[PDB]
Amino acid sequence: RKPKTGILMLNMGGPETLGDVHDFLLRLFLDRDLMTLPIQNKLAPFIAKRRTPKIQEQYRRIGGGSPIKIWTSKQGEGMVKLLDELSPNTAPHKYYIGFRYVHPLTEEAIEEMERDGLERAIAFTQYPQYSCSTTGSSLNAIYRYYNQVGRKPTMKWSTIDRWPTHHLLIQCFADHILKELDHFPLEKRSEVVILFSAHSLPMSVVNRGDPYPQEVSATVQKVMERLEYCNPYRLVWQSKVGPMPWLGPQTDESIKGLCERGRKNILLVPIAFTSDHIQTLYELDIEYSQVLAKECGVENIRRAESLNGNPLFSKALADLVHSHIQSNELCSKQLTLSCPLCVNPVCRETKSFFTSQQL
Amino acid sequence: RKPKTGILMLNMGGPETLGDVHDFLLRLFLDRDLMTLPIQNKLAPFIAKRRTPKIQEQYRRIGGGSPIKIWTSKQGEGMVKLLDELSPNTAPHKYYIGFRYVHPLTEEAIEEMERDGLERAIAFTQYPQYSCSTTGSSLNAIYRYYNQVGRKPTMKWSTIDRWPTHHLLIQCFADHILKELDHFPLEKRSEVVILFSAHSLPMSVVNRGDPYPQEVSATVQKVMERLEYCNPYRLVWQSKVGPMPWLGPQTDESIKGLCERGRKNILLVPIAFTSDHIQTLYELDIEYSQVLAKECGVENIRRAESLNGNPLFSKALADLVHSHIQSNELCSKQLTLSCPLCVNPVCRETKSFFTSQQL
Ligand code: HEM
Ligand code: HEM
Ligand SMILES: C[C@H](CCC(=O)O)[C@H]1CC[C@H]2[C@@H]3[C@H](O)C[C@@H]4C[C@H](O)CC[C@]4(C)[C@H]3C[C@H](O)[C@]12C
Ligand SMILES: C[C@H](CCC(=O)O)[C@H]1CC[C@H]2[C@@H]3[C@H](O)C[C@@H]4C[C@H](O)CC[C@]4(C)[C@H]3C[C@H](O)[C@]12C
Ligand SMILES: C[C@H](CCC(=O)O)[C@H]1CC[C@H]2[C@@H]3[C@H](O)C[C@@H]4C[C@H](O)CC[C@]4(C)[C@H]3C[C@H](O)[C@]12C
Ligand SMILES: C[C@H](CCC(=O)O)[C@H]1CC[C@H]2[C@@H]3[C@H](O)C[C@@H]4C[C@H](O)CC[C@]4(C)[C@H]3C[C@H](O)[C@]12C
Ligand SMILES: C[C@H](CCC(=O)O)[C@H]1CC[C@H]2[C@@H]3[C@H](O)C[C@@H]4C[C@H](O)CC[C@]4(C)[C@H]3C[C@H](O)[C@]12C
Ligand code: FES
Ligand code: FES
Ligand SMILES: [Cl-]
Repeated sequence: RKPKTGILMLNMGGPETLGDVHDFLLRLFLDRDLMTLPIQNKLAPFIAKRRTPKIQEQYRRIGGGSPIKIWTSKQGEGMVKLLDELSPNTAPHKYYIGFRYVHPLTEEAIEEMERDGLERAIAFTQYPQYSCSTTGSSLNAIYRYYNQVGRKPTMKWSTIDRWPTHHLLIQCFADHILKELDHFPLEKRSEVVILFSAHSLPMSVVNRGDPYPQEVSATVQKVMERLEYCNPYRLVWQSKVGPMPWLGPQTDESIKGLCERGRKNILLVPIAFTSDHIQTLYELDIEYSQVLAKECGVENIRRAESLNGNPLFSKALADLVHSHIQSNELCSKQLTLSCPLCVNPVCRETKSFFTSQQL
Repeated sequence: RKPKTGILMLNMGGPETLGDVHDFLLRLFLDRDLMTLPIQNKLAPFIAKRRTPKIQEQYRRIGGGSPIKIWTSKQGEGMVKLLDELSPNTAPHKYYIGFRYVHPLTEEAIEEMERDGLERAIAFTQYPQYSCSTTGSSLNAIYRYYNQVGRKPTMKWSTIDRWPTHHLLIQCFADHILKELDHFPLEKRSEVVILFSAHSLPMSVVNRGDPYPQEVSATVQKVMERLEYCNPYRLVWQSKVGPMPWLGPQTDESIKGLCERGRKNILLVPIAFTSDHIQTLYELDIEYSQVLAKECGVENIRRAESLNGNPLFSKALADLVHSHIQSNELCSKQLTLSCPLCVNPVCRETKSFFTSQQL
């Protein structure tokens, strides 16, 4: 018995039922690593209470919550079995789930990993493409936790901090696309537009030099290479409400514009968040989707299945943890470089934490 | 002997001497592909006159003009010699240059192509990454030339409309970066930040769905992957014009940003225009580069050589022309899809011109 290697699976998490929405949002609007608001401690609870009902309504439209915990566990369980065979010298592997905004929280998972007396811990982001708002907040949590608790790790840390072009991730995307194309009529299959859709960033975050848009773009091109460019594609970005500029084209405006220009068959691909999540206006709202079919004659909008829903995804995850171990790296080279216009002093602390680890 | 296969090398061109600046600009501000303004016929010749001295001054700072013609013709001469040997069956290949804004203008080269009575013509964009402002405007000039002159083509047209990840383009970038890294002190080499720098696009063009940022990003990933991620990198965007929002991070602000955060060694890479072109503020203005070395202590900012240049670039060009011929495609799949929010009626006209060619 006793676990020697721990794999901390990091992700923002998601409310498992609609009652969880308030506290998910509370911890989100309190995240300094995500966004800076004046008097943040006092605004958060309020914004969180004002938006709980719209976000419960959105989660109701998709089954009443997020499956991310159950899917992450099961991928975790499957990654372990494969690792136990793959890397016998790192021996009993154990996965922990570290969500940023919901239980099991990142800090909770860190405590438990210490109590378990692990030999090595691996901060394994579940976001293939790095943004400071996602992977960087989760890594910043791991450092803000030793700095809060006043103590030093009792295990050796490393991080798998991005994997935007990992060959089995790319093969899972291409498989899910092929499968979904098979649901359009055969005579039409040729004309289906592949719209890769990733969550957008505000332009001020893009302009400070966030690495995310470039890495999402790289995953897109690998996928299309693997598909031998069989259909035409675009990368668009699911933006939102507020009147701050975000990186576009926006998913909803692109769908409408595509339909206005004669493209009636559209395949949406969630290229940057591997679990089920809130869907778009044309997927959800029937008067919109009605206006659209009547004005432009939309024939089919389909969304490809989430990866974190697969099997061979486990094989992707284990294969990464295993190359990471073979390679003896502490973090990717990219993590050694802070954004050109970074204004968050913890970023640099989190970087030295990882690059300075024993081993 | 007597030419059967014409290769029209398309590019914006550049003023060969400061004398040429005015007319370069005039034709640029009159390009309705590219940009629309009110009273365009009347506004352009003005804007052209107003900006001419600024732009003469910029070209003075880089040797007194653009060497694109000589470099393009020399690359063309070398693509032709290898094409003749690679594909005997497409016979006497001949290269034409078709610049958008300076002689030999694209319509001029189409006329001469028509008189040479070629069998097949290949619109071969010299921009590896597609934007509707660059490659699209050039393809659009070809269609608007036949619609101008109210006649149908006398040869079979096809297009190489983008090549952002061509394996030899990628190998030239990588070789050029390695050679420039060799110019930094051995002790510092691993600290050098690679800043890929591509010309920016205005946000309203990004938000209508231009393919360019995603393709430039794909080229960047392929290069760093060939270099095995030896240094850290970012993709930033240069040479923004006017006060509208353009896609950032800005190259200038990123260089300043990086130095105020301790990165003293910076290798800039022209990732998206293969010829010498106007350089950035920190490379040109000394009172700025002075403030910067005094306040942040910059050690070395260097810029990799243009693909220009190299002879394995001619090999890249020949190989692409030769794969195109072997493949029998008329255009890429991506070209059959207009931007989601395209508002240019000619775009669709240009697509079906290419997709509809005999053979
Ligand atoms: C600084 C950049 C970002 C900001 C400011 C931001 C903002 C927000 C906010 C405010 C919410 C809570 C829901 C709401 O009030 O509407 C949210 C939820 C969410 N964000 Fe972001 N976000 C950012 C980046 C990202 C990125 C890069 C990703 C994906 C890789 C992402 C994925 C999500 C997901 C999955 C949710 C849960 C709700 C849903 O399923 O759509 N976000 N975000
Ligand atoms: C719609 C998007 C674009 C607009 C509106 C635009 C605007 C301009 C303008 C106005 C000029 C003349 C110089 C001046 O007056 O300052 C110029 C020059 C130039 N543009 Fe663009 N540009 C765009 C996109 C691009 C792209 C995608 C490239 C890609 C490689 C590019 C490459 C150049 C080059 C090489 C010059 C010559 C001056 C120099 O060397 O920088 N441009 N552009
Ligand atoms: C005003 C400022 C804009 C950027 C900034 O100030 O940092 C923003 C950032 C978050 C904003 C608050 C949040 O945007 C939520 C509120 C939305 C209201 O309709 C506008 C005010 C509102 C209470 C905002 C007040 C003010 O506009 C804040 C605090
Ligand atoms: C969308 C979100 C909350 C919902 C809303 O009020 O629209 C609002 C409130 C807080 C806002 C963010 C915060 O004010 C902090 C950031 C400030 C930057 O100048 C723009 C992006 C930035 C990240 C904001 C963008 C956007 O308007 C946010 C994220
Ligand atoms: C470390 C080793 C060095 C020799 C090589 O490049 O093959 C190579 C082989 C596989 C390479 C890795 C893979 O290409 C995938 C990863 C890509 C990430 O963005 C950086 C680290 C990343 C993990 C790579 C780093 C490193 O250069 C690796 C591990
Ligand atoms: C905003 C407006 C056009 C509307 C649009 O296309 O978005 C812009 C586009 C280019 C502008 C013109 C050009 O920038 C050249 C001139 C610059 C001067 O500072 C003002 C007048 C001037 C003659 C501009 C007037 C006006 O601002 C124009 C015509
Ligand atoms: C850079 C130049 C400024 C010239 C001057 O002020 O002397 C201006 C003149 C015409 C402008 C363009 C045109 O107005 C058309 C476009 C309108 C969009 O809202 C911004 C980008 C857009 C493509 C403009 C970018 C830029 O401001 C241009 C190119
Ligand atoms: S905001 Fe990107 S490194 Fe800090
Ligand atoms: S502007 Fe992109 S296709 Fe017309
Ligand atoms: Cl043809």
